[PDB]
Amino acid sequence: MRLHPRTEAAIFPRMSGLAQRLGAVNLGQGFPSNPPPPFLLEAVRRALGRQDQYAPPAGLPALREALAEEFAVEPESVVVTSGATEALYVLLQSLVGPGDEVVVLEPFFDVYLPDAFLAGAKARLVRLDLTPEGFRLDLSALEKALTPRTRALLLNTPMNPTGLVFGERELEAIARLARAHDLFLISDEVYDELYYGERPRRLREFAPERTFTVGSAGKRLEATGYRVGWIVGPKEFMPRLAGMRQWTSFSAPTPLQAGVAEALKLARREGFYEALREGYRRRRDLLAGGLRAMGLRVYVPEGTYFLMAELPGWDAFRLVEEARVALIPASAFYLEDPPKDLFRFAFCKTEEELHLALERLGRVV
Amino acid sequence: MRLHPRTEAAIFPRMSGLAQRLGAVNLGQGFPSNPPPPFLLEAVRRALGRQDQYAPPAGLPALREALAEEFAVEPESVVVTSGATEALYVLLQSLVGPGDEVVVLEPFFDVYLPDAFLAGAKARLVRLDLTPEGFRLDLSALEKALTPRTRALLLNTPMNPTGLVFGERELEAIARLARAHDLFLISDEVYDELYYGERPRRLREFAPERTFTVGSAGKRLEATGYRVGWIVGPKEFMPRLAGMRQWTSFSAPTPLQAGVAEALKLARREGFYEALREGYRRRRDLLAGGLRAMGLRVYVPEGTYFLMAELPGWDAFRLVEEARVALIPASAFYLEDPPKDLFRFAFCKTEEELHLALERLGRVV
Ligand SMILES: *Cc1c(COP(=O)(O)O)cnc(C)c1O
Ligand SMILES: *Cc1c(COP(=O)(O)O)cnc(C)c1O
Repeated sequence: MRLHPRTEAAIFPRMSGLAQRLGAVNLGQGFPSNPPPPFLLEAVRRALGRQDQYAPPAGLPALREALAEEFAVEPESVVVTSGATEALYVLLQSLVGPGDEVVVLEPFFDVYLPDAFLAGAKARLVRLDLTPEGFRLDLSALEKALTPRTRALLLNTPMNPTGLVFGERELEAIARLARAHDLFLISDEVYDELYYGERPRRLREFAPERTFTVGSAGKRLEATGYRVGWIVGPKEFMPRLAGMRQWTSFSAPTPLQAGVAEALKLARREGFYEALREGYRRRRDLLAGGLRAMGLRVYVPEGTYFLMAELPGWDAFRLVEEARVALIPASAFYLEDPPKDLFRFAFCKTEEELHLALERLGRVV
Repeated sequence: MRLHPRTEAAIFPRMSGLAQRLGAVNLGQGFPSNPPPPFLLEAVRRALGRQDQYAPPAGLPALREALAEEFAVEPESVVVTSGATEALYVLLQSLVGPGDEVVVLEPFFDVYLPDAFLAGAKARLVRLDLTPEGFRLDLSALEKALTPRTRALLLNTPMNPTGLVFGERELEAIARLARAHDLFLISDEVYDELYYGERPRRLREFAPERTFTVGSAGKRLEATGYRVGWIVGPKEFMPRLAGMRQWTSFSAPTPLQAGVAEALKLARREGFYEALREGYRRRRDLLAGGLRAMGLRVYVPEGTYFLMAELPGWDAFRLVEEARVALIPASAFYLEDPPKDLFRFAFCKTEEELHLALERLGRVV
């Protein structure tokens, strides 16, 4: 007896385990070290005992409605998934298969390749250029990766781990290419409210007929363990997506969907997103400023709570052991030939924790 | 542009919608019309604000530990999924694939065939015999369905929709067959605490080396929308299963896992399961007794909150329109040639709702 070979798809947890043993500050964890806002907790608390049974696979009506309002679409174009993780899994399962190719940009988020593989498709990687000015997408490189077998392109903006936010010029180009080649566009926008400059434009604004936008309540409201996410896309494809997620987990947690629906409305009216953005901006500048003071190259992020910097001559292991600071090496985001001495820092930690990390790194340089 | 054909896998919701329009008593819904116990609500309420971020894919340590204690196994043999629905989906994805066959018993629960198809396997159906004494499993029929390509057998006990509870004699036979043919055994035991006779024996007691047992907190604690379930199986296969569910939804809702862990311990010490069993037993007898008084054949269930009965000359549609009572036809649980005039009744409703249903059915006979 043996498991099917597709289970071959089954460093992040390992780095955290090593950090706990050595008592190192963990800047590798990709989630907040604080609780969610009080208005969310109260909304959930209020739903408990009133909405505890199965919600429709497509999602609680109140949540679909609340999301439709924000995206300026009809409720039927919204499907609630068990986290953006499920949204991405179901999207690949529904869009590609054996004989199909999907374009993924490198550095990538960890679920992209596994999801493509589990769907039976082939992932073609297009690497962003690391220029003196920072990360940049080369449109000619993207264009040359397209083949008659390509059916979809997966984009992540604001981007994890680079912190890159694609501008209107690049979004328009991607839209034209998708139209010319009749491709589906999957946009992982879980960090859509975490940006530091001008309000970014969305890919769906340029190619609404073929773009699926993914979001996460966990990444918007500092509640990653709630497992409530969504897909916003063309109405004609949504019923089938709802049908597919029905088999994977049936429906997202009902009381959590209920609380999130209410929290999304209040967050907007109470200016919670602006306060969140400023709180992270302060921490971004604290960390970036501290690293540059040490003479290190830091690629200041336009979004997300991640930042990448170069630490010449270091490897993640020696760092956590000597400096007592855990970081994630660039190798975790590249398939092969990762940039040298590049590391991802997560600044969704307390300022005290960040100051501690800088002091420790400073000692060992 | 078009979705991949596997999306072809994407009457239950339709019957509920028809019932709402006509103001009919809905005995077709497979979930409680009441809230969960207070001790569960309080435990969740207590977890909110303390455990809101990502839990490990395998599950919160406290939940894995609480489950291991009940099943008399080590924590490593437990994996927490986002509902039993996800457990079943991931099990099929991990055990079978193209060129493999899975045996499923008919009448079946709705996710079995779709999960087998989405995994690329072929489902071979073995139909239970409907004898004068009720539903019965013919071992010779099961044995004749095995081929060299068979890799697993899917069992559901207590069984939805029949209410059948497999006895020791049948479990032992299945165990011998699984061993002789080196098959994996998947046992859907979400209703393991809802039985009306002697405490049933578990399949894993007879074939612990090749059996995966599935459970659901939602079906145990009257909280179906919480999406917390589990797989208990041989330690050597669990790491890979945890790896597979990581890609589908990452991890189950953290505060819900926390509350469930506590609730499972209290339920046992406070005799909640016995009280639950008696409460359902009263409703089972109320419904069964009322139907037999009308001269109808009722197959009294040994478990679950479902019961099947025969209503000669009726179809589900005419019933909901004339009697104003919604039921699910046997056709929803069979692939072809479903038994004539057989319907599934769900008695997880208030006694007042059940009395109303009986009065309405009585009028139209
Ligand atoms: C966190 C994250 C996800 C997953 O979101 P969930 O709602 O927690 O499943 C997907 N994509 C990116 C880029 C993320 O950072
Ligand atoms: C309800 C049910 C399930 C699904 O359980 P969840 O925890 O709600 O996903 C699986 N199998 C059977 C027989 C069920 O009745």
